[PDB]
Amino acid sequence: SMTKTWTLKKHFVGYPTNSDFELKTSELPPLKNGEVLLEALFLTVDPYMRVAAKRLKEGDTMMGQQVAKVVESKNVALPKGTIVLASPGWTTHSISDGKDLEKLLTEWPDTIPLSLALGTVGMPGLTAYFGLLEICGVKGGETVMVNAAAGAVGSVVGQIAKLKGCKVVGAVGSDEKVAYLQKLGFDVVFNYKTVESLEETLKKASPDGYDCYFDNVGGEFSNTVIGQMKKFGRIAICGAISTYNRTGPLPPGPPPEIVIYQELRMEAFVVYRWQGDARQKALKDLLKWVLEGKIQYKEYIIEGFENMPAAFMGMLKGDNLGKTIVKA
Amino acid sequence: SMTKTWTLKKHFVGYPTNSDFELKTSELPPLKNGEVLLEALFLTVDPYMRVAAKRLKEGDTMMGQQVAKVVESKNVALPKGTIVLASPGWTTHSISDGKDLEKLLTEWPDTIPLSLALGTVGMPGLTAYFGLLEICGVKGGETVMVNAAAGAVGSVVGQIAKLKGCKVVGAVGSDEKVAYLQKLGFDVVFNYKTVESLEETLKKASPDGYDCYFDNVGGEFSNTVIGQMKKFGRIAICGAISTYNRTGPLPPGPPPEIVIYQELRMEAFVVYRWQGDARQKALKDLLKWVLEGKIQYKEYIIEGFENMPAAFMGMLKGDNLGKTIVKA
Repeated sequence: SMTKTWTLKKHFVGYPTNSDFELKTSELPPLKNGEVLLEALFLTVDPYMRVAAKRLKEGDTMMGQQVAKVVESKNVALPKGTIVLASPGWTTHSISDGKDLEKLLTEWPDTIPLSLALGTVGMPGLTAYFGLLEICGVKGGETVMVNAAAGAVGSVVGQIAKLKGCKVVGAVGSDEKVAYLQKLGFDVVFNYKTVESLEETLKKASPDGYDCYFDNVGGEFSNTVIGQMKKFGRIAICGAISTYNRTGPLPPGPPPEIVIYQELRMEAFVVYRWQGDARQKALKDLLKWVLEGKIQYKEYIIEGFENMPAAFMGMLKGDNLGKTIVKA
Repeated sequence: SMTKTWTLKKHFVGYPTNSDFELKTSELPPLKNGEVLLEALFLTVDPYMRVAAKRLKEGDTMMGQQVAKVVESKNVALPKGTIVLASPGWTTHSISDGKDLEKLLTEWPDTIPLSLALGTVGMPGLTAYFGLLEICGVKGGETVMVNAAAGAVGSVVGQIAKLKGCKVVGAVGSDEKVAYLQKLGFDVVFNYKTVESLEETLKKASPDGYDCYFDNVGGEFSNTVIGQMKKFGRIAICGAISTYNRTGPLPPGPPPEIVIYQELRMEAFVVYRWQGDARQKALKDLLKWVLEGKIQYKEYIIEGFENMPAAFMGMLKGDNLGKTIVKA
């Protein structure tokens, strides 16, 4: 089959632009025994791609995950029709020998979109699950501050927090995202771009401070939040998207005198640390919570593979309510 | 009784200067029942005073600890002659009701200087004890990076690490301090002020990276050290002295992408968290290790109460080998 592929023509400077991407067509080689041919059904764009793209050489395929269907098979375990998760990058077709492939949960129902395996019941949901439950170690009754709270990770973080008996304070980048999270049952939601004083807004959202901080943004926003952590407060360091598209130098680090006096524990993590029984258990919990109504989901489906860079840039700018997904 | 007292005349701007301090004489009231009159024998000056002094109002007494002798007693538990640790600030005499007082270890011998209870077998030694053994959680075989390594805290950290079976790499601020730490048994010691590249020196000191980082300095030094932490490395955040006397804005924070990829655990602490049985047990371990020779000690005794500001400023600027102590 003929395949389409998005490649990094020029390393990003600040935010990506259309000129930074280049579409290339290629013919795929024939299948050898044991291999399968995968047709992409849904591809994801995620903030981490902005950082990962710096490690690429110009001309390389952009990295990313997809839900795909086996359309040609010489592997009996993966017959035609099998749905899998694969990470060949931003490409419409690929060949795999089956080792780097994951099948969906065997209990996956036909009533939830297949693309949820890239969002709330996929990598972002697992990031929220372990970052909140093990790094922050929330145990109930605490107050959690989560930013980028309408994103793929943040929205799952807040909903798990509510389901564990927590107060949740969410910061988002648009008025539409404020309304969306209020429907979900977030205690406080505010638009960090428009508030008069971020420090006063956080103080009013939790005058006694915050037990936990699920941090996706970093930068100066996290310096202000660190000034309102309770003593022995815990910060889960997940991402720093406010810094990824920076053109200048990094902002000042968190004020060390506040950090010491409050004796904060700040641990970073990557979702891929958890595997095996622990990972399967978390995925099942995510699916159960979705079907019970305890976790709601929202998607922003963009049609057309060659619109993928536009989907990535819009996601980077906070312009899309719900998980940005490209339908092939 | 008459007392002398050093007070903060003007909040420090950068490093302190002489005009920021003011000496005042006053007469103390008579003792009420249950109270004692304490005469200072040894007073300590410590880096934390630079930060703590910012919370004072002008005219307040400078904070600090001292070894003192009861010269008048209406308190049955604390008769005349009793030696105690007390924290009335930079004063030659004070009155206490006994509740904020600490008694010496009953196993404290007369063969070691009394002033050691303010240094290696006092608060700085306890800071090293808990920061290294519980925050970093060293278990033997690890490689520890310690800065301000010839100071009261840093020097104890390295020596405890050696007796626990660890490699220690110490950074100090003077050539005289380099010889001192090699005599104590540090694996690598270097003068961070004079090396051509801090990054290259740390790499040659430990090509495998560092399991633990006992951080007293903060700032850019810690950004470089963070770039050489092993995966899941632990940082004990004790102080940031490179920042206490800062006049401009804070330097850039550690690169969040390195922090996340390495999944570092960075926890701050204050020595006063540990009290009761735990504190006395650690003190007994410090005294025992001192008496066994496993922990060596050095003091820089400055005579005269009226020299306390000069002793404090010299300590802040790195001009003193060993624990700075003022003999009244």
